[PDB]
Amino acid sequence: MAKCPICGSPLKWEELIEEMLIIENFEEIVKDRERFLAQVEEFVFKCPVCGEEFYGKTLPRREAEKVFELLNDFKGGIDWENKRVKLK
Ligand SMILES: [Zn+2]
Repeated sequence: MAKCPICGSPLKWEELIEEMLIIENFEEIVKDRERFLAQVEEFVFKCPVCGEEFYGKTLPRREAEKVFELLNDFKGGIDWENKRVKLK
């Protein structure tokens, strides 16, 4: 689970992958954990609760280990044609 550093409202990790699955380079980033964690810290995200932008470099050190879990737990409930992402 992700939290906003401006308002402090709950965010889902399944919504971030589903909204960012519109890029063709994403199929190459999903195979390497070192490129996915470095891209989240360098890129900024928008909050639908407050409206202000938050960076992946200002997030906690325990949530960064949760990103390794989506990359490692591949094949099962992830479809490219139907655009469905599952997190365990
Ligand atoms: Zn917010």
